[PDB]
Amino acid sequence: MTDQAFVTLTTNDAYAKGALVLGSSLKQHRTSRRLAVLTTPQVSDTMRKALEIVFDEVITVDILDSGDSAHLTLMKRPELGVTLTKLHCWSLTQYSKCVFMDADTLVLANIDDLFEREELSAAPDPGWPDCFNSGVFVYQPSVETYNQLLHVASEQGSFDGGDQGLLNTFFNSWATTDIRKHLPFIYNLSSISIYSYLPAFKAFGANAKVVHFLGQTKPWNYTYDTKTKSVRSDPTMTHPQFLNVWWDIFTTSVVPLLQQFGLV
Amino acid sequence: VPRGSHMTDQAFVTLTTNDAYAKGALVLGSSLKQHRTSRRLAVLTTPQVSDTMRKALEIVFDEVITVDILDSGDSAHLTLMKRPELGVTLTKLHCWSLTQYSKCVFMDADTLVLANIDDLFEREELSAAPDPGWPDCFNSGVFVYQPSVETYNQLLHVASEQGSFDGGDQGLLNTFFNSWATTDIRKHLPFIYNLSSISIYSYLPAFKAFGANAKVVHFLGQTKPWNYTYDTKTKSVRSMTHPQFLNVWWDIFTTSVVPLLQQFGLV
Repeated sequence: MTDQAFVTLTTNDAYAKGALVLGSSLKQHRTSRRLAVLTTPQVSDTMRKALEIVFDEVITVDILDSGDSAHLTLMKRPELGVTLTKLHCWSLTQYSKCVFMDADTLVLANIDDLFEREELSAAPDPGWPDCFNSGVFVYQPSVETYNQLLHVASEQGSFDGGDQGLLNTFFNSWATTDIRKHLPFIYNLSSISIYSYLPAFKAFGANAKVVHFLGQTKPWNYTYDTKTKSVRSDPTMTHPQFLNVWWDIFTTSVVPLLQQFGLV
Repeated sequence: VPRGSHMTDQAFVTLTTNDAYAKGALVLGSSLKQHRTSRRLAVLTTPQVSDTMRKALEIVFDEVITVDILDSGDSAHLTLMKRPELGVTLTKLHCWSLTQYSKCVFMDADTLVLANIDDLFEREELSAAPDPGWPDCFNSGVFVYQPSVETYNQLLHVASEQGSFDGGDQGLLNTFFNSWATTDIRKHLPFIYNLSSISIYSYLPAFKAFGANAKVVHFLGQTKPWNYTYDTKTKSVRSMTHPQFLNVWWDIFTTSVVPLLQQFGLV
């Protein structure tokens, strides 16, 4: 379709890269939907033009601007900057339904079938499995839902200072209702469970469809030996296995593009 | 004594592979009673549990079934032969052979009840909570089931054919009841019935947010409660949720178990 898309957020040039790899992986796996990305003033004009190459739409969001819907809220709760910025994904009404994906995720296979789910379908969080991990979720853009969330943010904020805490306080029926809204863990694999319940990973990690590099060091901070074709830190574990797929894509599909803007 | 209806067809089953866990079994049951459960308390024991300790169990628990898979006559035996690493696993599965019950809630000895959980009996065959590791597998630490010799033989076969993907019972029980993750949300016990003592510090915020309601604690991981050192005077263990819990465990072990234990041997 063209009224259905993948939305991601890029708060700056660092993540901007993850955004580039994300989209690239999405394309590489032949998605038929659109690729939109929300950017903030913090992303360099140059980098921003590279995004325009990979993504179909490049919406700019600046909650610091007094004119922005979220602004007044940011005032009340300053710690929710990135959170309110991400929520703008709900304001992209030019789409009927979208699948949001943080820039620190990676697609390992076609996931277009996620568009079969309805408002707030996400996978569980390895931490407290009765909360969904806001790293990958399917939603219906709606200005109301947007204002809805905004209010909640203002009234009670995030129980964890992030968007996952807000999004979970709002869509608080996910854990106990409609199993169809429970995305399989492999649509969002957290790169800790791939070594935490290691056996489980060795068992089903193979099917992994989306990887979520959450935690301390993001993929773009590892060091990649282009010659040996792997990262620093043999490795028959989940994570590297993945970190290498990320770098293969960054090197093969992004760098070139980046170099042309003299960004690399 | 107002003693409300006593379910004698539904019970809480736990396993004690030896004297160490035997203590956890004692604390478990005790917490269960302390929180006024109306069901029965059964416990499966193996030859490894001392005759003495075994008699203490008979004080706290209603039934004390003895399971010895090494015995050539035991149903599991032939399977243990095929897969030796599944000893404890096949021993725990015997919980399904306790047909004197219509429905039971199983709980590993390294768990602790912080509140009445008798309402777990409202669920059906294989309801459990998710595992903090790979949340699409249920943590076999606390689950509700219907004893059935068939279901038992069912599992036994699976064990023999493909074994456990993680060498434990949770791997087998998840390979069998493999519909849990994507079917019947009513069979998804809330994390607070099977809380793991890592998420209480792992997604620390989340704990600080809902850990308060915690109904059952699951001391999984390296050091079991019975291996910590408790200062009876200061009333706490050696080196906030977690200790918070380890202390409740020790308060119960000291207040309700020790006495019972002391009056025999090994105080």
